[PDB]
Formats: sequence, C-alpha cells, structure tokens
Amino acid sequence: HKSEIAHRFNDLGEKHFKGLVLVAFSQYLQQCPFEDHVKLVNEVTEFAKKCAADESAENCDKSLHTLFGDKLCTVATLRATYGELADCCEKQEPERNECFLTHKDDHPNLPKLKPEPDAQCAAFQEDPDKFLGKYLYEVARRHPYFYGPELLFHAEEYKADFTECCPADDKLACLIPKLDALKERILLSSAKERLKCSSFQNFGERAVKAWSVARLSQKFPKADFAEVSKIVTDLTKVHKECCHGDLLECADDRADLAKYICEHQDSISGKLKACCDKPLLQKSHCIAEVKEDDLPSDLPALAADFAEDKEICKHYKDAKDVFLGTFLYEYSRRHPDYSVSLLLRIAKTYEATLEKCCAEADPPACYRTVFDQFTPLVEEPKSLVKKNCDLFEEVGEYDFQNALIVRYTKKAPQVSTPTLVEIGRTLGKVGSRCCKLPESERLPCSENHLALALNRLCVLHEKTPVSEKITKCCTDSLAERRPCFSALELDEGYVPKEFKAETFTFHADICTLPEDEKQIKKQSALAELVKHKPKATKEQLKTVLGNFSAFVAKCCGREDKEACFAEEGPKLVASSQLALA
Ligand SMILES: O=C(O)c1cc(I)cc(I)c1O
Ligand SMILES: O=C(O)c1cc(I)cc(I)c1O
Ligand SMILES: O=C(O)c1cc(I)cc(I)c1O
Ligand SMILES: O=C(O)c1cc(I)cc(I)c1O
Repeated sequence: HKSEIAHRFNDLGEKHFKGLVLVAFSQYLQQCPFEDHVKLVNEVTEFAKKCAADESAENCDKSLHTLFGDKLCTVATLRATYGELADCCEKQEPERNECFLTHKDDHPNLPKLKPEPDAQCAAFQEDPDKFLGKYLYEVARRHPYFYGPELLFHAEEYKADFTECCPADDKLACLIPKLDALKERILLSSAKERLKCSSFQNFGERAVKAWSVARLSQKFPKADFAEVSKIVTDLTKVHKECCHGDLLECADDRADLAKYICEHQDSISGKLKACCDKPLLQKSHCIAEVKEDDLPSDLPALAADFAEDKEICKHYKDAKDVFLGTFLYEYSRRHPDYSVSLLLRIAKTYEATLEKCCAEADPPACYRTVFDQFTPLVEEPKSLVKKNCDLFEEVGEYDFQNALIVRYTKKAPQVSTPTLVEIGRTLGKVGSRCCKLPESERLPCSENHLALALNRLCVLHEKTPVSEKITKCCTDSLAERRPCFSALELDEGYVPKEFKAETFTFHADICTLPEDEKQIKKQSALAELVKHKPKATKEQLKTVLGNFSAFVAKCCGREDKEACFAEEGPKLVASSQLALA
C-alpha cells in the first residue's frame, strides 16, 4: 500500500472499487444525491487510477480515509445538507472518519425503495451501471453500515432482477417480488452487518470475535479451532473495516478471506464448495451465508478439556481468550442448534464459572458441573422460541408482529411507534423466518435474527434514546441483549401516552395501502394503543386491534370508505379505549 487507493483500486478492480466507494460515500453521506455521490466516486476513482498509474503522485499515499474523507468533505452544501458532518470535515483522520461514522444515520427514513419497474427498467437499460450504482447508493445510504462488498453482491442480484424482468412481459410482477425478496435480503443483511458494526461499536472487537467464533464454529464445525480463529480474525478484521467504513480494505480483505476459506474449504467446511466455485462477491456472500457444515463425527467430547481437566483453571488464567475461545469454538461447532448469542451466553457462563470455580478452593469440583450451568441458558430461549414460534404458528406473522409490537411497546413505550412497529414487525419476521425451520434451527435462527432486530432497535435507540430499559439491554452484554429484551416487561415507569383519538383514527387513506402498509398503520395504531394503555393485556389489544382491523376492512370495503371511517372509527376509537383498561 504505497498508494493505498491504488492498491485497493488494483485489488478490487474499478467496478467493485467504484461500487464500494459509492457505497462508502452513500453511507457516509446519505443525503447527498446519487449524482453527487457518483461524481464523488468518479473523482475518487479517477484519483485512484492516477495513483495506480503513479503511486508517487501527490496525495496518492494519503490513506483511503484521508482521501475519501476529503472527497466527502468537498461535497456541495456539506454544511447545509449535513450540519453535523461539517465538523467532521474539520477533523483529520482518523478522527474525521470516526466523526463521519458517528454521524452515520441508521434511520435516514428515506423514501421506501419501491419498484418503478417501468421507469427503473428504463433507467437500467439507459445505463445499467448508473442504475446499479443508484441501487448501491440507495441501499447504502439507507443502510450506512451495509456490508459494502455484500451490497455489491446484492447489486449483482438486483441487476440480475432487472436483467430477468425488464425484458419480461409482466416486468412489474417478475421484478417486484424479486426486489421485495431482495429488500428482505437487504434488510436482513443490513441488520446482520449493522449488528456486526454495532458489536464493534458497542462491545468491541472481542465481542465480535466471540460472536464470529461461535458462529463460524457452528458454520464450520469441521474446521479446527486455529482455522475458525484465523477466519474469525480475518472476518472480524473485514467487518471491522467495513463497519469503520474502510470499505475498500474491508472488501479486499473479505475477498482475501473468501480466497483463504475457499483455499481451505476442505479444512473448513464441505458446504463451501458451492461458494468457492462462485465469482468473488458471490463467493464471499455465499460463504457468509453458508449453511452450517455437518457436525464432524470426531467432535471431541468437551467434558475432558472444559469440565474435567484438573488444570482448567491454569489454562484459563494462562490463556483466557484462547481457552475460552476454544471452548466457544467447541461448544458452538457442536451447537448449530443454538443461537450465537446463546453460545456466547454459554461461553460467558462457562467463563463466569471458571472465574467462580478457579477462585474457589477446589476449582475442579466446582467447574465440573460447568456444562450443566448452560442448561438454563439453553432452556430460556428454547422456551421462547417454542412459545413464540407456537404463537407465530398459531396467529401468523401479522398477529405475531402485533404480539411483538405490543410486547416491545410495553417494554419500551417511549420508543417511537414507527420504531416499535418496525422492530415488532421485524421481530415477527423472525417468526416467519425461523419458526417454519427444522426445530433445531429455530432457536439459532430466531435468536440470531432477533439479535438483528434488537440491534436494529438498539441502533435506533443510539440515535433516539427514549428508554433506559432499551439502553440497558442494548449496552449491557451483547450476548444478553435478547434475553435482556425478552426479559423486559411493561415499563411500569412509562406514563401512558396521552390519548390522541386522531392517532387511532383511520381514514379511507388506509384502504389504498398495500396490505403491508395497511398492517403497519394498524400496527402503529396498535403500538399507540399500548402506549396509551400500556397495561392493556396483549389480548385486549388484540381484540381491540381486531376491532380496528374489522372496521378498517369494513370501511375499506365500503361504498363510501371515508363516511364509513368517519362514522364508525370514533365510536371504535372511544370504545377500544375502554377495552384497554
Ligand atoms: O428500486 C430499487 O432500487 C429497489 C431496491 C430494493 I433492495 C428493493 C426494492 I422493492 C426496490 O424497488
Ligand atoms: O458475513 C460475512 O461478512 C462473511 C464474509 C466472508 I469472505 C466469510 C465469512 I465465514 C463471513 O461470515
Ligand atoms: O419474542 C421473543 O422474545 C422471542 C425470543 C426468542 I430466543 C425467539 C422468538 I421466535 C421470540 O419471539
Ligand atoms: O395474535 C396474537 O397472539 C397477538 C398477540 C399479542 I402479545 C398482541 C396481539 I394485537 C396479537 O394479535
């Protein structure tokens, strides 16, 4: 890295480089229009090229963040558009970058990416590069911690979507479901990555490593610990870089990691073969999403090393991180059936148990039961997975979301309704994602995914702290975030939001809404019902919401939708309150 920009440019190649720089900028400057960003990345890419041509050219030896940060800081109306980021631009690197990062907007609340399949295919044909670029921009700026290389990957998917659908007859129906599925994948990936970044940010790299160790151990149970460690080290670096906005380095290192992993796929997992026969983004993505390898038949019994060995305390004092790390690896690799956070909690408990036991007189007698300390850690979420998947399976996603929305509005009524609705909806999306899964997968799926949504909440909460319960759950141990949240009950301290009839007042407008947004409106109402009536049981809320849904469906099916809403809503608005006592 004589010229780090030349280096990244050469490594990544212009398409990916430009894409990542676009992502980077879009993420750092989420409000600057697409075209601004494009000129920004073109300038940066031109400069990258100039540097690759001659790495001794002036400023070519400046760091990527110096370079890009500078480019960002040159944007038109940086102070009017980003009064916060202005000050960042006053700052040198890495302070500047740290500032930009800090001012990343996790909830830019930009317009909903909705297909305009005619206009968009049009723009995809007019310039597919400007269109996929635009996509990178849109998604990136909506998700300023979106995993850059992954975004490029998704850009590829998105392209494929417009490649397949734009020529198609019902381009809209060929495309929208793809784009919808893609948004779900985006949202999920964004959340995954945001979690990673949040984890660095809020818990540090060790937390991320522990997480990755657990995860990768599950994913690559056959890989030995050194291997998982190496990959976790690298992957953590990749995520660290991506999260710290070092997207070129992140991508480059990710590519390297993918290469490494694929070079060692037999040392790592048989599930990689499909990933490693893919091109670089697709390969990386595939490894990132790779299904867990089969448990090896030679998984070591764990009691000997981790419970029975008489010098465990010695190992544990002598090499805490390595011993624990390997414990985590072992437990995790044998526990794809556990969420990562469960494995971490288990690791934490294993650690806590050595801490306890090893400070005790006969540590071996004490930690010999260590594996048994994990049991309640396992049962708690397994029980929730069952409780909630039962519920989900019983009531379906909407009502599950309602459930969650109620629960979370209860837990954190201070949270904006849109956020509760979002979180509860995403949380219910866990029901959909995880409850249908093979039973051994629901727990990992659901807790991992809840980690994402909770992190989302946390992330949103960072920006918009409204609840201390949220803060605590979000900032106390990450492994416990989900249990912390799950454990949250009705914030008793919450003064019920004053009643605003209007809030629960629907109008014919809701009828034009696609069912998702109709639901969201209802679910917002729902959150509001909770906020106003926090102690309303979830069942009262459900009935009231059912009443609202009923009235909404009715009045929407009405000849005069609005007369209907106007006549029936108020009574409903008033009565539903009595139903929430
Ligand atoms: O328009 C887009 O760029 C777009 C992008 C995604 I990701 C999802 C949907 I639905 C979209 O319409
Ligand atoms: O998710 C990722 O960012 C990721 C990327 C690569 I390359 C390898 C693994 I394992 C991952 O988990
Ligand atoms: O709502 C929960 O607290 C919850 C927790 C877990 I772990 C799994 C599922 I599915 C849930 O719904
Ligand atoms: O379907 C449910 O079980 C459900 C659960 C809760 I908690 C709140 C609402 I509204 C519901 O509709």
